[PDB]
Amino acid sequence: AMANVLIVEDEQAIRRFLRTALEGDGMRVFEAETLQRGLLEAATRKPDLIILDLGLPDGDGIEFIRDLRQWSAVPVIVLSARSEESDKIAALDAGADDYLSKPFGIGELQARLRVALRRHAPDPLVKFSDVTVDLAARVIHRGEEEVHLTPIEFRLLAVLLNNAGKVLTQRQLLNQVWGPNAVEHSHYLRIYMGHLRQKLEQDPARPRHFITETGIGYRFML
Amino acid sequence: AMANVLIVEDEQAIRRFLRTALEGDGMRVFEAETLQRGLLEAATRKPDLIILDLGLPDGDGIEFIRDLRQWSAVPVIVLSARSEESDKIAALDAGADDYLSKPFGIGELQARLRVALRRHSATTAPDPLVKFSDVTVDLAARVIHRGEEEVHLTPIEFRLLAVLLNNAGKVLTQRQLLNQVWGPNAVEHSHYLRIYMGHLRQKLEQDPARPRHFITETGIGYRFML
DNA sequence: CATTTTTATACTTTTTTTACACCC
DNA sequence: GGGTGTAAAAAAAGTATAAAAATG
Repeated sequence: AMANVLIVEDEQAIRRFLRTALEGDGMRVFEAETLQRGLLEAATRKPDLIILDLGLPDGDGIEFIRDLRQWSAVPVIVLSARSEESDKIAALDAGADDYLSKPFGIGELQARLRVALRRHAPDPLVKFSDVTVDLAARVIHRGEEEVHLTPIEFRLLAVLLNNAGKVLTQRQLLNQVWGPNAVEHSHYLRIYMGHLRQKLEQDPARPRHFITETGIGYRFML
Repeated sequence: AMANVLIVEDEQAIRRFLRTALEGDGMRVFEAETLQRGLLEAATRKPDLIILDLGLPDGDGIEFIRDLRQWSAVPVIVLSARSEESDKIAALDAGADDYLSKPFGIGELQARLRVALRRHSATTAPDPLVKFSDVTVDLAARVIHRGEEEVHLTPIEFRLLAVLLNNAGKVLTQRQLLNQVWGPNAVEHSHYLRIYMGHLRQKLEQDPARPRHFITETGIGYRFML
């Protein structure tokens, strides 16, 4: 039916204008003013498309794109005040699908929106032990009943699974789960790795899928 | 592992530019000088991506896109010297996946190519392995195998093995490698190297007493083979 | 209230130290 | 005998888990 579009934008005027324009084209519109709320709404609302303004202060748009790409393949169209090539390349390599420099023609945006939308196999499941993981749907089934992970736990699991077979350093896991401002706190990582092992391993005391690489970091297997 | 990009372009300057851009980050280039030739090769050569210049004189590029879209869903990125948005909208509605207007940089072009290609051509190619005897080493994944089984190395052992692997055949002095494994403060502690090379030897060699890959250069340092 | 962060303590791995055999 | 290879300790660094305090 109607396409669900999530708009992460801090400027009120642009939010209203875009809401008018996109609702006029027959799309259900959701907005977020911050990146964290935008990620939250991305998880809960499951939009078919995300418009993201890089001019958001509270965090980093690239960080948003990466965090989102840890589990979601939803098309992301970025709008920006800058038109510097380095920013385009960075955003696109982070996982963005398109880039527009402000100001732009609304018709062009509608066009690229249609292009992004019309590009749409079931979700890849990761199976190990008796656990079934669906990253795209953010659901995990141990055995046959759903097991609940907290936001940090799920992000950690997503990072580990996306790098299946490869060991990740504590710096990497911390940077990708908590962020750049908390890379000295390896104990966070120990604790939450503990949570994951507790919830998912058949024997939390002796892991067979969430392996400790002593002195380095951690690694998911199978 | 190569991406087959077909460029539809007649002007030699832009074609040169596109060739340097495409060969820039490891791709293969098919060329077509007319729209008809473009369709023909689009079918016969099965490109992973088509870069199409709308500046082509032989006909309408948008109708090229419409004709192509009747039997192919290959990504097409459209180039243009104009920037009138109606042309953009027409091209995108026609079936194009992206639209670049002058002036386009080589970097942004390459980036957008990567974007258009990572939808289908993304299959996660296995990490490159370093092999000798029945030992397998994945530097990226930080995992070592010996036979079917997995061999665990401690961090220092791994740093050492990595440095040795990077310098296969070359003779390393104890000083310059102590400066690379431990650091610039244990440069005289040449006893650590002995016991730890002993660890690499008994962990990896078939006969740890008679090393085939971890050879010692008495007086100067060590040297790794294979 | 669920969740994250701080706090405290038992535990395991790795590094360094220190020891005794080697060998042309 | 200077330079080199196994083995075992003592020392240092790193890890697991619980549980209370803080966050919003």
